[PDB]
Amino acid sequence: MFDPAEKYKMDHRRRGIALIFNHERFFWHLTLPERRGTCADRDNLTRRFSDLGFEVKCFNDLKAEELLLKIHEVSTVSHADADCFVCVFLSHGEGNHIYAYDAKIEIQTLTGLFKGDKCHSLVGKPKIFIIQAARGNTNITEVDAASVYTLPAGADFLMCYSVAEGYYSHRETVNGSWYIQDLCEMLGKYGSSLEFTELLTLVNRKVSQRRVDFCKDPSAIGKKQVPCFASMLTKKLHFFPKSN
Amino acid sequence: MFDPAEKYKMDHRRRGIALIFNHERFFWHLTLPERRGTCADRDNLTRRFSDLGFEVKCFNDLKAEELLLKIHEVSTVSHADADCFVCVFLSHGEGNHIYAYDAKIEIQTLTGLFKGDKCHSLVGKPKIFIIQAARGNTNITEVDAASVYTLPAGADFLMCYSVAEGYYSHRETVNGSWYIQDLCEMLGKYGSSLEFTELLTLVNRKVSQRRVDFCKDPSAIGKKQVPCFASMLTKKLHFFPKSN
Ligand SMILES: Oc1cc(F)ccc1CNc1ncccc1-c1ccncn1
Repeated sequence: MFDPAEKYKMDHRRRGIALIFNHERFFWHLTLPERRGTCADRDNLTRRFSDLGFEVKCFNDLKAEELLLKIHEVSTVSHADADCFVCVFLSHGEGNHIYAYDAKIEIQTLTGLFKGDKCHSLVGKPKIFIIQAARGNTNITEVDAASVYTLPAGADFLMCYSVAEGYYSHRETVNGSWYIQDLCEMLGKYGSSLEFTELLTLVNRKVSQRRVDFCKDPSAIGKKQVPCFASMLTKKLHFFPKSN
Repeated sequence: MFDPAEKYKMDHRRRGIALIFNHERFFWHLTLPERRGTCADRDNLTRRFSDLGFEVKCFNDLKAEELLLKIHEVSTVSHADADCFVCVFLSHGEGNHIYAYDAKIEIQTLTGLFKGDKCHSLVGKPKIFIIQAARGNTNITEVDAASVYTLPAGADFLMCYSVAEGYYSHRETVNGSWYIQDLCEMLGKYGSSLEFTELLTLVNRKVSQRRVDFCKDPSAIGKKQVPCFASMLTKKLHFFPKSN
């Protein structure tokens, strides 16, 4: 009965929710820099995910408690009538942690709320996390060292990462993160036609190909960016237009 | 002219080398169990990779020095005339380490030898690592806890993992590892037709779907296996049959 071309069923009434936690500033006593440009990331993502049928819900500079409450809320609501779930972190991170405004949170505990154990309505449905996080140091290009582990999650999770270990994350202070720029461009051109990992692969090409030989800053030279993704998907994932 | 359907060029004279480091026993003073069944993994892989045009080269129970010498050898030979490179570890691991016979080796240092910097002949060519490693506990099913970090590598690397964090790796003592059985079956049916990550996705479905409710051992119940992969590929990867 088994089928090599099998797709996730993307014919539910609604596409689903895209959460976007967007962190620009941080509590003084953490000594983390402003992520100038993250608002371009937030806006570009919000548009592209809207266009694919997502109920996008942004949240600027939440503290740990607020963030946990919001994501727990979304986990316990029924996704019975939904194709999939997307969650995006634009912040600083270290190891297995993302930074809220006031403290770091274990990525494991955020992804764990959708494990299908904990959230029955999303069993057998794609759960995509996109993470644009790294180490805190007119349109300048600021450069952070990779810091967030390229963790997997569980069955039917796709974890997507701005940068792999050893490489470097770039953010233009007006245009935003290189990862998110190229992601959003490819979503723009291909989101509705291409399989999502085929697209994520295009993003890897586009970001790896960005030249870093002749740079305005002398010490940003030879700092290449290579993003990855960790698939535990079990079927092809397409965001074909849902019919009106 | 940027192209969403673009493929790695797989028209070089030879397909390339598949290394297989296969560890069954270990130095007494490490206190690691025999991996009974790993020979089925080694043989099944050897066949399937042969059939796709690979010069397969197996190495049973090498010590650290021997293993490093062998893999460094293969890194410094010219791959100019080759499509790609495959390297497979069947052993125990912990964190960012694989076990040789006598001691553990940093996966980073093994994958590092093929980073475009260090190995010019493989720049722009797929470098696939397949890792069937976990924590040391007629045809019995032995069950190990996930232990090896699902690390990325660099540009044009595909890292493939038996099991993700939190889940469990299964090995039948005659048929071999669940990961490798389902990988080899899918290679058998689809290797030559399907795109390789499409296939790795089928392997994720097949392994996640293995029932663990009614088990011979009482304490092996509810121990699910979900394998992942970390793509930093930049093009589609096909193993179409080569002529002559
Ligand atoms: O993925 C697994 C699998 C396990 F069995 C156990 C733990 C992890 C955590 N993942 C990581 N993934 C990718 C890069 C690094 C880590 C990392 C690195 C340093 N410390 C902790 N983690």
